[PDB]
Amino acid sequence: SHMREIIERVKEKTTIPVYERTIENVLSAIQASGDVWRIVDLSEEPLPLVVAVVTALYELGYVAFENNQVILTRKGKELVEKYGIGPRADYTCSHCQGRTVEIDAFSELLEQFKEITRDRPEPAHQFDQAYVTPETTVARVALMHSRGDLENKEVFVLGDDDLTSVALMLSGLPKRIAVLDIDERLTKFIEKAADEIGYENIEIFTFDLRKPLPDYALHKFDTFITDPPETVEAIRAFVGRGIATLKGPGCAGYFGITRRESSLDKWREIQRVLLNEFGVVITDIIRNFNEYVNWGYVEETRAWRLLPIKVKPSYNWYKSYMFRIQTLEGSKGFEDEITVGQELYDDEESSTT
Amino acid sequence: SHMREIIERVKEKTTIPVYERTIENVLSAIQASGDVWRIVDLSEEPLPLVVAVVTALYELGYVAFENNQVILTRKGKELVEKYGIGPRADYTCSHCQGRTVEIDAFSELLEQFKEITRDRPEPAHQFDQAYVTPETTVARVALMHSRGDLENKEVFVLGDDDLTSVALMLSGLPKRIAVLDIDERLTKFIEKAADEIGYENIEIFTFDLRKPLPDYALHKFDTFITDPPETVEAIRAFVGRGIATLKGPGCAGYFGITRRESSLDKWREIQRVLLNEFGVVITDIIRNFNEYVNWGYVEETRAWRLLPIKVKPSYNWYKSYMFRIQTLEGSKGFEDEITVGQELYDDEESSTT
Ligand SMILES: CSC[C@H]1O[C@@H](n2cnc3c(N)ncnc32)[C@H](O)[C@@H]1O
Ligand SMILES: CSC[C@H]1O[C@@H](n2cnc3c(N)ncnc32)[C@H](O)[C@@H]1O
Ligand SMILES: [Fe+3]
Repeated sequence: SHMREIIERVKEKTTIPVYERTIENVLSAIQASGDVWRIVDLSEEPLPLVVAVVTALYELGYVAFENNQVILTRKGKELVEKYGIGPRADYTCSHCQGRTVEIDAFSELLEQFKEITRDRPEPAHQFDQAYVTPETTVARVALMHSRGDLENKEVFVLGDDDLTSVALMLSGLPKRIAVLDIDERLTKFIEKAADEIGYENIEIFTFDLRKPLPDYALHKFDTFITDPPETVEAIRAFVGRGIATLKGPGCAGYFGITRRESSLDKWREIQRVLLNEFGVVITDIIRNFNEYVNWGYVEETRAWRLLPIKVKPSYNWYKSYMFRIQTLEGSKGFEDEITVGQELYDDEESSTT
Repeated sequence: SHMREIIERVKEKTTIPVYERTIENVLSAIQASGDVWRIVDLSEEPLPLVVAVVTALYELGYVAFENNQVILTRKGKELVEKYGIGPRADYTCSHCQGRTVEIDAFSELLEQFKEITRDRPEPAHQFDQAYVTPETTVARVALMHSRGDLENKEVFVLGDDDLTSVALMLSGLPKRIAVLDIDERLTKFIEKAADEIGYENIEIFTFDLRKPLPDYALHKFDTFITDPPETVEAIRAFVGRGIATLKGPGCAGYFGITRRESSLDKWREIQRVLLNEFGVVITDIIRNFNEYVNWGYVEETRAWRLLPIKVKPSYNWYKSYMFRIQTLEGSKGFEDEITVGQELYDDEESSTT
């Protein structure tokens, strides 16, 4: 049948797992939008897999490109009618953007945050950077505070291009803040921000999470936040080490996981690492909580090379799910060394480096 | 000294795991509200554990019961001051109630649902029943439809005091519906509802999920929904069997899991069952998505016997998180017979039976 031929054609182009649902998700997204960035967004499939599906549909005559937009052909409209694939409806809450939390009480914080981060360091390609919107950062504080994880708590920030530590300083909630980053620009900027605010209880240092954390970072914190790369190795280096910073049971962890650069097959492996290797429980998984500001190095990335139509994104297409985890009896972090180079950031499903 | 004495006293009263965070969660909730049901709600700890913590604090002189409110004593205010335990903040979106989806576009469906469910069967004690609000039922449809899991899909409903199958019939989205329940009253009510709507593509049958599902249920459906009891046996009998109804990879499952009757230790156990035994991925975990209507048999339950302040709830205190799961390569369900009595519903963490 029609669908077997499509799936077979997609498997020729990628090693990323392909199911009938993969094809449905892309076809549903195409009926909603012709923008290739938005098709990745609305399908919730990883970009390289979406490209393979779009290329397969293009080759078999189910889609055409017109004005740099992917549209269903006559044969494409027959296919979606035959298989009952409608356009993907969206009922995301317009007030909270689907975040579950409203930031009406943090209007002063948002205002202060925007002004102090006016000249924030722009995203570096080498360190897989892309900062979230000011509204996302404030929503993170609201979320973390609503779960009782900030007020009088010792908070660890593993990597901080998002400048969550700056928002945490302005909130006045933590007892103390620890923040690290491989990028010198961010540690200097956060130090400058702390000096301007007059914030005493912050420890800032440069560090490569390829190395094991020193003793002063281990077993001494109540909450951690990180927004990591999505190789399984990077999950251990960022989230795993984040769990190692926590004192013991009853401590929290916050991090983003995309559908843009991780398939649901990798989600299963990531969740198995969390539940089996680190013994933590996942308390929340919130769709598109984090909205990322578009990054200037887009044209130098794998995504730009892969895409059949190459136009700079016109909106914030890239989003991630917010994970919350909590430690229990028998939880543990990651304390071993990692020696990979670019494979920390890059795998078959990644495209934004 | 202070906290260890409390933790030791709680461990004498229950075998449910107790951490310092358990005590913090309850004390934070006490500061926000004196209502015992609201303390269970805001603490997000299971009811019997909350009872043990409250009774321990009461005996050690930290709380008192005044006008049927759990209030902090002068010693209690010193305790929360000493450990830096603030009152639990909450920034839950007032438009969607934290559900992530709004039901503005389903106002007609809500009106139709309320009309046809005026004389719905009231919740029976023996089958652990309590139906969600009509707003919740419509929100479920919006959520499931937004992820592409209803339109032209074959949907299985394992247990339906919530009457999700009636809402699904009214929506006109499914290709067909299959629904089962142990309660004859509900199967007959859905029958009468189906004949009243003139809905042809629904199969209704009475069934005990202790038994393995028959041939015609297995591997023929795209989506399932269930709202199960929270013993590990019940998760296998409801959610596991739900997974067994799904055709293969790329199929969806929806279910509620409470913090009211399951500790986070049991959440880790349940998540391990989902990821390791069934091999499914968890795509969403949304806090307090399901709001339950208070049930008339409350005074006959374990909760009433445990509560140190015996007053009926004044609001819908009982809520559950919405889980979404998806099947992948190598996912499988549960197909064995279970031989248990009341232990299907009851364990040490349960209290609403
Ligand atoms: C992955 S992007 C999130 C943050 O992590 C930082 N980061 C990237 N790689 C590393 C690393 N190996 N060690 C520490 N921080 C890193 C980036 O500079 C950014 O601020
Ligand atoms: C657990 S409450 C959710 C729904 O499941 C139903 N239910 C409870 N126990 C069983 C069982 N053993 N088999 C099938 N359905 C059940 C109830 O009647 C209710 O409608
Ligand atoms: Fe909302």
